[PDB]
Amino acid sequence: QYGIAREDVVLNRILGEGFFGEVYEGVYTNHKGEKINVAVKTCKKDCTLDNKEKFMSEAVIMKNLDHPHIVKLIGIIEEEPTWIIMELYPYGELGHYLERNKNSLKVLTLVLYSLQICKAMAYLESINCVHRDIAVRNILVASPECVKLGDFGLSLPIKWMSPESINFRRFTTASDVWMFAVCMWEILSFGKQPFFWLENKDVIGVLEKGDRLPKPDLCPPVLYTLMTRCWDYDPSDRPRFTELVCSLSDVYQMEKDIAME
Ligand SMILES: CN(c1ncccc1CNc1nc(Nc2ccc3c(c2)CC(=O)N3)ncc1C(F)(F)F)S(C)(=O)=O
Repeated sequence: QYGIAREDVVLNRILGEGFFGEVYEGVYTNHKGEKINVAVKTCKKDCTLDNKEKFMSEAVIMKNLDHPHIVKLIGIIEEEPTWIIMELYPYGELGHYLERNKNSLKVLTLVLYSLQICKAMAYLESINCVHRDIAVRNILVASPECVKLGDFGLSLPIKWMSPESINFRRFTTASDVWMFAVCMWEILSFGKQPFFWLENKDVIGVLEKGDRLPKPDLCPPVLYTLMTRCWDYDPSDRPRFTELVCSLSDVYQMEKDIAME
């Protein structure tokens, strides 16, 4: 019996408020009778037609992605109220996780998380899917060994955005590359906010001068250089995610070798 019956899903606490509506914690009983902990995304009753269409449109994309480092959609109940049943990652947001665990985390782990997210982005890049919300608030911790890229950006996060996105509202895989490097900066900074010392209006001017985020204290120089390549003003000069996977794999190996693991 393929698909998901509503009776197979029991809701518990509210987890929070997403763009379309409330997200609940719950339990899904699958076809083997196993109890699976789930995050259940809902759409507000009083929302516009275009918002409902978009809720379902994004869900169908997520249903077709099956990547170890992208949040997993388990199923969709289309009949109103429409529920999108996701896998629950109870550790929650990576930014908060990093803050909490900063005194036990090794640099090799921070590079691992970067690499994992990079792998997900390399897959999206292969189908010219532009994500727009690659940031530690939108990465989920499945386990200490595994992070997952969250839902696509509602697209204002000026301090994460490429120059062309700020200047022209242009979003491409290369602007995702820019944002991914900002995410890496956040990770290596244990979840500090990029340009916390500036206001939004000031950013593009600084970026136009060639000024960039400074190297985080624990960031290996080799990795900082890679970040600065991602922040090339010209989108065409930025590495592609497929290139970054190879580069980050090498950085990861080096950090593991230095840590003797
Ligand atoms: C809480 N919300 C979220 N905030 C940030 C990212 C993701 C979500 C919701 N989505 C998910 N959330 C989780 N887990 C999760 C999250 C946030 C916390 C916790 C768990 C415990 C906690 O304290 N905060 N696991 C899987 C998913 C999913 F669907 F993407 F697969 S919200 C504002 O209601 O949208």
